[PDB]
Amino acid sequence: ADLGKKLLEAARAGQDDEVRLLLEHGADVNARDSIGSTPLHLAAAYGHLEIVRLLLEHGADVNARDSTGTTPLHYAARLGHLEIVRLLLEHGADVNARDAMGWTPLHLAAKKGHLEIVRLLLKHGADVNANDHFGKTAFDISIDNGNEDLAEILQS
Ligand SMILES: [Mg+2]
Ligand SMILES: [Mg+2]
Ligand SMILES: [Mg+2]
Ligand SMILES: [Mg+2]
Repeated sequence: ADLGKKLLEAARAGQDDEVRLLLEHGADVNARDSIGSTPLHLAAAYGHLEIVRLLLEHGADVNARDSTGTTPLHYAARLGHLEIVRLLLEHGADVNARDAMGWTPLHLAAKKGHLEIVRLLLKHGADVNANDHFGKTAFDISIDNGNEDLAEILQS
């Protein structure tokens, strides 16, 4: 296989030394799979913090979008990986990126009940008044979902 297909595979699987190698030997850091996912997307999704650091150090596009408009920060926020959320934000991730449904990382964290993530996104400039395409804010999702603590952080 092409260096980029391997990198995607390695990233998803958490193979740190294999990702480290591929990058040192010129694999496309932003290689795309069938749905537009990059290595970064996959590492952020599957919780591979070390691979996220490696990728970012080798110039990964921190704000890459897949076919659904989903960024690595959306995945890290949705799936609860607070230390990856922190790292991505420190590397210039777009805190208010909207996916195809209009959801920001904040909306995704609110949907999934991730409080410490909500608190960290709000700390780095998340737009608490952002409406998704359904016309709802992160708060409204909290109410519908039924999350008292999160409903509460969102309205301080
Ligand atoms: Mg991002
Ligand atoms: Mg983003
Ligand atoms: Mg946000
Ligand atoms: Mg927001």
